[PDB]
Amino acid sequence: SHMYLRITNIVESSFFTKFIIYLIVLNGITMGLETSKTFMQSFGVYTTLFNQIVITIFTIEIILRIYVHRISFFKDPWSLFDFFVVAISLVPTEILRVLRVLRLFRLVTAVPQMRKIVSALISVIPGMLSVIALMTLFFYIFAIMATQLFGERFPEWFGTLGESFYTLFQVMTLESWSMGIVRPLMEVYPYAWVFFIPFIFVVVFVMINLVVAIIVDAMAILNQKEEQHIIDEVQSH
Amino acid sequence: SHMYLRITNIVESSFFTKFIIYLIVLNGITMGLETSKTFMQSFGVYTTLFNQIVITIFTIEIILRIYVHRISFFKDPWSLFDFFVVAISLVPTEILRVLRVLRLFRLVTAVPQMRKIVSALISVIPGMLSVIALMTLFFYIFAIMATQLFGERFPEWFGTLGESFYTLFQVMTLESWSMGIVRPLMEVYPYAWVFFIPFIFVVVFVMINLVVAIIVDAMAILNQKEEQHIIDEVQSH
Amino acid sequence: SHMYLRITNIVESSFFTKFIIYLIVLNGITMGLETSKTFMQSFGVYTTLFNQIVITIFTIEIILRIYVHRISFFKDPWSLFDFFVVAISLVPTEILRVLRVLRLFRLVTAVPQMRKIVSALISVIPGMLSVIALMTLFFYIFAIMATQLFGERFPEWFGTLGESFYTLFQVMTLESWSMGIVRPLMEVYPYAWVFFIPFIFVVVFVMINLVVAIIVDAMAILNQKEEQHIIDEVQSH
Amino acid sequence: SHMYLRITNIVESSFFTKFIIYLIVLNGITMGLETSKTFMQSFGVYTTLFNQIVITIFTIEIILRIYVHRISFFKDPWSLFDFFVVAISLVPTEILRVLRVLRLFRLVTAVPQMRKIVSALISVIPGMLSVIALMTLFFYIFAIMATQLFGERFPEWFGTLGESFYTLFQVMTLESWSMGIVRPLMEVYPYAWVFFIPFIFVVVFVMINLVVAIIVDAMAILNQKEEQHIIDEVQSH
Ligand SMILES: CCCCCCCCCCCCCC(=O)OC[C@H](COP(=O)(O)OCC[N+](C)(C)C)OC(=O)CCCCCCCCCCCCC
Ligand SMILES: CCCCCCCCCCCCCC(=O)OC[C@H](COP(=O)(O)OCC[N+](C)(C)C)OC(=O)CCCCCCCCCCCCC
Repeated sequence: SHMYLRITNIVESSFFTKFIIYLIVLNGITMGLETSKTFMQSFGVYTTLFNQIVITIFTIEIILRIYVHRISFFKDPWSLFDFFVVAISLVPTEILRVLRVLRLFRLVTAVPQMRKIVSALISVIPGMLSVIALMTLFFYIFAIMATQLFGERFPEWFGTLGESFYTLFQVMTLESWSMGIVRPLMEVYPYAWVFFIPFIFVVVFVMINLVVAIIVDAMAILNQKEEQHIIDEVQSH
Repeated sequence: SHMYLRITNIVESSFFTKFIIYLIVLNGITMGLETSKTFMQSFGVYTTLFNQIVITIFTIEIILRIYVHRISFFKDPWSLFDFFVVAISLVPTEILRVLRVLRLFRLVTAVPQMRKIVSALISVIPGMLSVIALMTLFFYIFAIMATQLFGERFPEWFGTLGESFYTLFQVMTLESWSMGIVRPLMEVYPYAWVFFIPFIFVVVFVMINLVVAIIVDAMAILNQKEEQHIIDEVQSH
Repeated sequence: SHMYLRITNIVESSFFTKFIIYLIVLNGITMGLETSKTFMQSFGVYTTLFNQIVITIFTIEIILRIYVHRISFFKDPWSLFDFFVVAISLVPTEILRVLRVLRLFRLVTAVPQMRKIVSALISVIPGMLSVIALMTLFFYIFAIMATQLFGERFPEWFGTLGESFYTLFQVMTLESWSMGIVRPLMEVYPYAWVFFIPFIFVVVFVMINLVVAIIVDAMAILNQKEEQHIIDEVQSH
Repeated sequence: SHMYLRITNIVESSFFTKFIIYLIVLNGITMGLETSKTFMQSFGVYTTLFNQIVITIFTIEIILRIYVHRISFFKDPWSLFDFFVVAISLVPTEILRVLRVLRLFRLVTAVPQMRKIVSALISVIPGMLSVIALMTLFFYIFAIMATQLFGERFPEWFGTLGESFYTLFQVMTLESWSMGIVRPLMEVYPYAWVFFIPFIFVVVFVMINLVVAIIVDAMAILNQKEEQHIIDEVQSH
């Protein structure tokens, strides 16, 4: 309650937060430099210790932040991310070596402007889950159908549920859907177009109508809010 | 009127609807498993009977639902779909074997959240039919023109009205329209671009303007509705 | 003033307009049939005379419509289109043979629902001309630059102002812009990306912002209109 | 203060501005003509002097405009652009020879309608910088990760941070992302899809949600503005 407040003033200080951001930017520059074989041959020794130093400092920081925030730390998504991103970077030296770079997203955690962007962007998602679920069910059914219609003759694209899922996603982005998949398919299965065209219609119609519904429903609420404000004034005056 | 109500309380019960959804999810898992040759070699016998069982249960369910809803059953699109999807799965064991998977969309029929999504999405369509008709006429005219401009020299892409329709749809999605179709066409017909560019302009302009019109007209009605509410208050107070 | 009204009641009659639409649909079916070599071998004789008949009837119709509408006929875009589309089909039997199919768009001229769609869609265009002009100037400048940067070494894609225009349009649709054009270009000109990336940014930013501006400005006017209505009520009550 | 006003009436005159636009259009036509080797063989001599003449006139114009506007000239973006675009064209005769064409954008500087378009389009950008920054950080992190996951085995696409940036941008436009990059990658790295799919989801989700937020926030302000106007009337009457 006394040594506590000492470190709480540190962890909460403007300097503390600025320092950590400084390190994030430095280490971010460093991780781009470590991309050059030339650079690594000359200064790899320096950059590697600086990475260990930065992660040590970040470890101390996370530790301090937990002593200060106590339980609230692990009920906070931004610090949960800081935690797991620094924890990943702690596992001893193979894909984890690459996931270490995710600690640069810490620059989103630390900068309030960036948090508001991400929070704002994330906020459409909860209301989209049922549509996403519906779409995932749609993909699943069509992936099953495509696996068994086309998998024997086109193993790479449809031989497996996973592969059909992948290909169906490719068709959704419209990437080479016709020259690359459906025309080749139609040389064996001339009615393949009866499968993929409707698939393309549904998947594109749903995406567009999802955007239309977000905008139009947003404004419906905007209208409800100003309607109450105007009516209250009328009711009051 | 008495044995009727006995089964009506069953068919209307929370348990009845939950049970059927349970089966849909189980059978949905099962149909993904039947995709693995390995899995089928080991447990194909089990999964096949479970499919026959599920379809038997679904047959009993449809039958019960018709006795309970009487005529209203066949005037209801969700149960019409349940009907035809279960009926398909009833035809004896080849493409129908694959259409059996459509009974997984029954998970949309049974889950009210999913119905509202689909109903919502479908509701733009009635007001789009005339535009869709106009676009289909557009495709038809340009498919006729392309068949006779390019079909002799490019049979695969334009030799037939059907093939030209297909290719025109591909050009609409912009998939390989230039490297894959129009540049090859222009090596024989250097003015082919005078055909496909304007085609691309119209088809893209119409899609975008359709989205713009749905959003803007939706808000026009939103504005009309709150205008009347505010004015009525003014008129009343 | 007397024989005039006789034909005016004809030309204005519900039957007259329905008959012509009937012919348009029939001849539209016919023009799709004439696409099949098989069909032409058997019934080409019949279809060809029916085409001459239909065009004769359409010629009489246009003539009647001009006597009835007088000058107003040539000040009306829908009848101007009917005129030129029937006139094209009148030139004696080579690309004009294919333009004959454009008389099927007459089904848009004759059906009021279709006219409203087309009128509605066309109505955004006048306010877009300056943006279109700006974009065309943009294409022109970049086509000049690309012709002289890349035309010697890549004649097919940039050897000519016209070809560079074509390729630039292809890059705008994002069709094979990188694997098909810019990566090949970068093997000779490693900074080609400094040309096409910014080009892609501008062209995509302008299209999106054009859509955003149409929607948002539409609603600005919608808001101005209901604001005046509400305020007038407040002012009146 | 006296010879000053003499040239100020010139530089501000309707004729002065029209003359310069005339030259811009002429020189714009000329620069398209200089694209034809045939044309240059015959009239290249003429066009080259006309280019030197035009640039001399533009130099005099810029000089006059600076004497008239004094400091205000270099605090004005449109004239700053005129300045640098004419200055580029002044460097003696290699890429600068091509940048000379940028003086045609002077037609945007000189035509007020075009300025309003460009100003309008630019006005969304300041509020987008933080999102753009967030997206650039996103690209940077994923470019680092992709360089080290895939660069050794796929040097052309990922061997270098710059190349990975380029490829990631290509994946964002969805151009050949699967047939051209990720399927080839997956033949060596079967989990490459775990990298690029989520990358595609984020990058597409962010773009769409950025458009949704611009439209919806624009209308929020539109609603706030008319709400105050209506309420003030209610408050006043
Ligand atoms: C509720 C959402 C539903 C969405 C609708 C999507 C479902 C439609 C999928 C049907 C498309 C079939 C595409 C296709 O080509 O499948 C492959 C089969 C293979 O037989 P086939 O092509 O005749 O030749 C085999 C060649 N061989 C001997 C060398 C192997 O080819 C055929 O069997 C061709 C048979 C024509 C199928 C026509 C189906 C019309 C629509 C069916 C669904 C309507 C009820 C919803
Ligand atoms: C107002 C809107 C303006 C929009 C900006 C668009 C204008 C930028 C275009 C510059 C991009 C240049 C792309 C390019 O690779 O051009 C080709 C030249 C060719 O020389 P190079 O690539 O060095 O090698 C030639 C190879 N050889 C000997 C076998 C022929 O390659 C080079 O010369 C490379 C030189 C680097 C150019 C860097 C330009 C930075 C931006 C310049 C414009 C800024 C002022 C607006």
